[PDB]
Amino acid sequence: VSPPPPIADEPLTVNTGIYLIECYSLDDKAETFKVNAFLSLSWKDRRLAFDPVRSGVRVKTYEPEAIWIPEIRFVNVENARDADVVDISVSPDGTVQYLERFSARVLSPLDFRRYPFDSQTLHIYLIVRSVDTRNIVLAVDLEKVGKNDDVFLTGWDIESFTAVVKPANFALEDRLESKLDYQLRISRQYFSYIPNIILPMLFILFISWTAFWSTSYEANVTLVVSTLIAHIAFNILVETNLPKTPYMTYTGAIIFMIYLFYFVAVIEVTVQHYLKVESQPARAASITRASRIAFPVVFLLANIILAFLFF
Amino acid sequence: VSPPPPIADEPLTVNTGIYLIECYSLDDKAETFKVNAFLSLSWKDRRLAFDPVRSGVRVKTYEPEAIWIPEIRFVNVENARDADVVDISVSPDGTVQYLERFSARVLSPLDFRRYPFDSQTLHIYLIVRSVDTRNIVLAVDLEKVGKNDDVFLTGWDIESFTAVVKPANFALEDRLESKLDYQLRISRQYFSYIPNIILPMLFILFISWTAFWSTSYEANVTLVVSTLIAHIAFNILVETNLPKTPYMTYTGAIIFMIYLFYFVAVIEVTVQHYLKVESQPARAASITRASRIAFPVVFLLANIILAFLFF
Amino acid sequence: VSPPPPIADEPLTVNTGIYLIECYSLDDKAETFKVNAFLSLSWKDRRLAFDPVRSGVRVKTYEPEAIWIPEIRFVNVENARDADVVDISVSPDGTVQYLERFSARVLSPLDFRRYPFDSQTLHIYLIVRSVDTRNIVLAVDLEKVGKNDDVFLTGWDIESFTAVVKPANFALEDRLESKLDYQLRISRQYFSYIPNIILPMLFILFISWTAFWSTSYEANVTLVVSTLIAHIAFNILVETNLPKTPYMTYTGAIIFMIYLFYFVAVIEVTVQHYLKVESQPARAASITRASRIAFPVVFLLANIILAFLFF
Amino acid sequence: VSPPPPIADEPLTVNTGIYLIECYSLDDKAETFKVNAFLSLSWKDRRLAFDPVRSGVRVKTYEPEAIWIPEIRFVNVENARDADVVDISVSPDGTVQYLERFSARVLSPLDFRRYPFDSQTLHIYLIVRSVDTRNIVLAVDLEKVGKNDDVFLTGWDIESFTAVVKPANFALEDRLESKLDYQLRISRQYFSYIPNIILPMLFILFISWTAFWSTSYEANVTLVVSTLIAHIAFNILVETNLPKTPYMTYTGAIIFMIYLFYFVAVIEVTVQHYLKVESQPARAASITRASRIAFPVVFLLANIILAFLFF
Amino acid sequence: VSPPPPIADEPLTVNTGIYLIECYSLDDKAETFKVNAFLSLSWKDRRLAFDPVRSGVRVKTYEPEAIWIPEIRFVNVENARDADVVDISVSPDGTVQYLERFSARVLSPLDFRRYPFDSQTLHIYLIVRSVDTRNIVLAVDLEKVGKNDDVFLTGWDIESFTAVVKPANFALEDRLESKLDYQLRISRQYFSYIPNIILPMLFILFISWTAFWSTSYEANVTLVVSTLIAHIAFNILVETNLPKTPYMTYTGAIIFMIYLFYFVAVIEVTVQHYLKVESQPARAASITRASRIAFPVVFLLANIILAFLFF
Ligand SMILES: FC(F)O[C@@H](F)C(F)(F)F
Ligand SMILES: FC(F)O[C@@H](F)C(F)(F)F
Ligand SMILES: FC(F)O[C@@H](F)C(F)(F)F
Ligand SMILES: FC(F)O[C@@H](F)C(F)(F)F
Ligand SMILES: FC(F)O[C@@H](F)C(F)(F)F
Repeated sequence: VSPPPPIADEPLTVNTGIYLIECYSLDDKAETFKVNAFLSLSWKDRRLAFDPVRSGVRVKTYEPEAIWIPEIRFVNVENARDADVVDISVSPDGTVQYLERFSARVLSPLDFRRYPFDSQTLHIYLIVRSVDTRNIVLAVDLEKVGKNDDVFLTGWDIESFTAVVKPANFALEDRLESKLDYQLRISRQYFSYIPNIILPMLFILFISWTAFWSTSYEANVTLVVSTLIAHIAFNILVETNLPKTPYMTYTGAIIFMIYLFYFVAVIEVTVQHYLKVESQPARAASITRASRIAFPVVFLLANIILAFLFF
Repeated sequence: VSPPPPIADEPLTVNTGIYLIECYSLDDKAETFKVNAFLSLSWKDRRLAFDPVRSGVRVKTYEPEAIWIPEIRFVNVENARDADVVDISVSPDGTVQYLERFSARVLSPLDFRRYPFDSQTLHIYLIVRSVDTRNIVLAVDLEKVGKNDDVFLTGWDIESFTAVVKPANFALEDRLESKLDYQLRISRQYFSYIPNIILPMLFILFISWTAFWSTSYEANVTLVVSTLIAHIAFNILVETNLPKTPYMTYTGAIIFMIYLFYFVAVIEVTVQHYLKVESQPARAASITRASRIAFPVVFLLANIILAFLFF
Repeated sequence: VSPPPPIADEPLTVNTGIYLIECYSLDDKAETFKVNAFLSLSWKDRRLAFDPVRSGVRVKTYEPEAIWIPEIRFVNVENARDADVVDISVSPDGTVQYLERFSARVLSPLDFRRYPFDSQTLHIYLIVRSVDTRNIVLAVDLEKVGKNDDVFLTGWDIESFTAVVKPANFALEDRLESKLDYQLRISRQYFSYIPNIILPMLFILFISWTAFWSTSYEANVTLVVSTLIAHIAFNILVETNLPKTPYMTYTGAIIFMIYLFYFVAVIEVTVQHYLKVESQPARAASITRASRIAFPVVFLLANIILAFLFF
Repeated sequence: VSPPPPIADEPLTVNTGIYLIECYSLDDKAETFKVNAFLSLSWKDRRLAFDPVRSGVRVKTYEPEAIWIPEIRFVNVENARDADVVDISVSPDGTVQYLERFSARVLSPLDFRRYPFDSQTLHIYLIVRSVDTRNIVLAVDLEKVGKNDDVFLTGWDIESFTAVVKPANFALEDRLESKLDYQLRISRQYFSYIPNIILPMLFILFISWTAFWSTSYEANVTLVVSTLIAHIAFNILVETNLPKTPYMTYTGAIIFMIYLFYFVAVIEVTVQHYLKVESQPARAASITRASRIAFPVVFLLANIILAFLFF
Repeated sequence: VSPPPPIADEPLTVNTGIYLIECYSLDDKAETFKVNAFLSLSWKDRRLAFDPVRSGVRVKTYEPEAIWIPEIRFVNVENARDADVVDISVSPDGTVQYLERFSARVLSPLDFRRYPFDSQTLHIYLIVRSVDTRNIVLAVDLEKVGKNDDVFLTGWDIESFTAVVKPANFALEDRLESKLDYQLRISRQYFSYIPNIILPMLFILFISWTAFWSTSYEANVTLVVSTLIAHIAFNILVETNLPKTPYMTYTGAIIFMIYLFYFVAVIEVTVQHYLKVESQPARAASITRASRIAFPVVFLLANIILAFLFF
């Protein structure tokens, strides 16, 4: 067992195909996903040619160890894939048709900029390193790239599973490597973030704003501080489900902006009380009256500015 | 070792049967469960037939490697099942009776719409891909589908373990695939949600409503805000034990609706105080008196509307 | 290698023995425990008998693959046990003495009714399936059932490790199955629950009762609500360390009952203030005075009733 | 391959040695640690003895399967160790020098009594079970017991890695067993507990004591209750990182004692207010004045008593 | 298969090189990281040399088992690396060129002193133990040390992957051990700590300082205590994501220092009220006025002192 030799001096083409069966565990924090799929491989090995007449059988079946099989590996995996050889069929000409079912944890970075309204392009990079006797090249057999209809990935929508037909051939450690890019396009199902995080966060903020219709400092201090604590809780909850990004996320921006609102409202509440004690409730009253409009207006404007910057 | 050949040109029938031994780890968030069961396979291989009289042995036992065994795989699994071959028995007519005990982590989506009063149909999909020499078809031997009496799945009730007799036969990557659907029907034991989540959540809400029998703004602000924080806690606790759904759940709806109640009660408490400071306690008094009835009534009506929509 | 044939037509007795080495990870939520023990198997295989004299050896040693060894499996395990064959000894009469050291994750349900003052009976079910040529039966060699003195199971006391001598024989998928029940009797070390959960929970409740010696509504609302939140925290902490039971637990009952106390105390606090505002502090004063005795009395009575029902 | 036979009727001495390479994951809750070390085994097998002059070679090499190797196992492990045979060298007299590198998860109970100022003695128990032909005995080759300089165990100090030279020889299931005790002495790096848990816990308690310099019941109720909630948080945080002990820990004692302080302070704060409302501020004033001294004094005395009992 | 013998009496040089493919899971608490890379080994084995003319091939391919391959191990790993042999090529002069792709969990301590503004040097220690026939020594083939462009480590910046050319040779259990140090230089992406932890922590502290512009003790007690609770939350959140260090961290210092600020502010708040009740608001007023400047000034100075000490 060693590579099939060239007729002329051409490189060996291994036709590939990935057919998704299962998609699960898209971990945001880890930027990983688990995949269970069929990996199909085809190449001509003339050494394996046979006469169906002389051997009875139209197609021969081989055990992995019996024949030369190309060393196909995934680039962006945690550990080497768990594979089970489903079948190895050889036609009389020596054309090998290899099928395996595999499972792997794929490392694919995510762009959290538009979270939870983001979409992603997951990658599965197939690779072959060239042997000494001959160069091995990868190719996509589009007939063998797909996914089953039941492929669901919890809390995401699957747009497309396609392969970039042209491999990336390059040198690595004094040998040629032929790499293919399989692309899984998905979009996050943002629905649940609305009643679980967005609306509750807004409600608590709006409740803080009731202090603009109160002259009671002690009640205001309670209203603003208490809701700020509930906001910290939401911030912590949100940040625990996301990885630490070197960029500002849409969600991150909003969450942060809201802190400034609580801070300014505390200042207002402090100012209003200070003036009242200092026997000038007229100034205080006009500040409070302005705030009642300013706060919602500035909040609504700021959000428009943000959504614009982010989308 | 290669498939047994057809007498005429009929497909090979593999008689299947799953007998559950253990059911555990139904993870709601992951939408997975662990299973430990017997997998029974039975097909005819004439090449294995023998004389009952001349052999003197009623049945013959083989080692997996000695004979051709169909490649049965599960569709909705995380990784390929962990199997141990228990026994392989061949009768004189060449009927093969294979038995293995396996363990696997099954991927089966759940409908959270009626949580925690929901019922589910877990699936275990058995599959076989046809070979070049012949088409392999799956069949259910109802005599070999079951579960042991002790099979308990913590916090769930096991209604039935049945198999859809008619396999789904279809082409996949230029070969035939025979797929069977094993169904585990279960219903959630909702009992514990009542004293742990439902009642405490109602209690805290009812406690907020005591502010309708108080003229103290500062005490009211404390009553409503404090309980709202306890509600956020329950919401977080509930949402951490559930996956992110693209649909509204019964629980989710209730939890959300309750936020509106806390918000409106804050408005009322603000309104009542505002009118008191503005020297008109008569208007305030009639608003508070109305609220005392409105709040429970609207709450009770809203819940009826919801339960109707959901059940 | 195939089963030893019967002298008459008797079944094959496999003498068993489990000797515990390690006991760890009793997971309450999962209702599992890990075990590391010796498994001893002994049966007669005449085909291996020898003359001690012409051999010049009292005992013969074998490698697993060399001889027929019964397929013993555990019923209530997550995955098939991890075993290492320690030693296989053959006496002149063909008596085989097999020893292996194994590790396994055992599924054994727990009765949470008396938690944290509960005791449990963990099970380890040994099984063997009968073959075509003969019926394989299990037996307990009491000389080979035990545990080492150092076997400790964190936060539990080990009472006894015994085996039910008479195996449960039954047909499962047209073959007789012989099952043995090994029983590990344990009792929970309740000590720590007293200073960590019980007493703190009582302290916070008693602190709520100080509102019966206060006329300040605003301070009372703070006392009762604040402690109720600390109670919710204890409830959450307790419920996270336990599985969801379809029955009421002793702890569960107490925890729940206490909610009613906080609810009623809120009502009292509301009533007392309402009467004070309504210019009738005499009625309020006698209600508060009654509560001061009622609350502790009813609490103490309720607990007596509960402990009775549960123990 | 079978044991080397005795010259006289002496037992087989297997000289052992453990050389630590890595120490990690000391889990307090689990009472486990992970270890990566060299395991060295040496014994005389005369059958292997050769001539140094004629053979030309002064040392002869073997593959595990080629020769008899004693079955050494660890007692206090979760699962059987992961080992890689490094080398097997045989000297002219038949002395075998076996070396393997292994990794294992060790089960070793901890004494939480002095936490976080505790020290521990971790154990690694080596064992050998005697065979039918001969008795196997373990011995410590002190030249082969050690640890590398870089062996660090996060948040612990490594004092010593020594072996108790005299093995524990005893009967187990009608055979002899020889057991060695390897001891890893460590002491907890308590530093971080001071600014993260100790001081914050004291600060919140001292803040509660400011109510002894306040006549405002409503402010006092807030001071004492709020800090008690922060104490419950610290208690929960501390108890989640420790296993459930049947004994009282130093930390446990302090944490609990502090609850009594919050309870008594609540009583004081209630008493002071009650007397004030009852128009006798002189009695109240002298109670508060006494408390100002009593509380710190009793706290300081109680801690001295505790530290004494525990250290 | 045994080591290539020395021409003179020189040690065997094994030329190494690690080429990183994947970098993930830098766990701060565990002080571990996962790595997926190519391991390249090259040594001369003259017993394998050949004439390119007679053989008619300029290279020779071998299966691992066919030839002698040095036992290279990693020092700082949890368990032995998961490796797949990619290729083994022999040149005419008997120069062996080995390549494997491996995955491992590396134990590399981190210096938390400057967190979250820290940089780290991760280590990968390659080792070889010399055999009886000869001494093995490791060397770096700089042409074969690298990383691919896509190598990203979430929340960290990869500065350099270099190897210390000169191995650390030493005696370990009477044999020579040659050790190489591969160094991965990284710097933490501190960005996210600013809007998620730093700023919110400052905001809550600044909000506490509004009590210096209030005469309301009850409102002040609420402001300072409530924010102190939010600070405890941040402290807990921060400490859960870090290991327990025997040294003070920059973050740790700040977090702790801030507690003193809350404590002193409580004292001030208590003093101011005490003076007011004692009918001397003039002294109280000047203390409060001083605090308004003192607090921010001392805070700003203290931070300057700290940043200096730490950077
Ligand atoms: F700010 C919101 F739009 O985004 C967040 F708050 C999140 F994550 F969705 F909860
Ligand atoms: F019924 C709703 F309130 O949902 C809650 F009860 C739940 F989910 F069960 F905890
Ligand atoms: F109810 C009592 F038994 O105590 C419980 F609440 C406990 F111990 F926390 F589980
Ligand atoms: F009480 C002291 F021993 O410290 C404890 F509170 C601790 F370390 F925080 F757990
Ligand atoms: F405050 C600085 F010390 O850094 C802190 F904010 C941190 F690490 F982010 F928690």
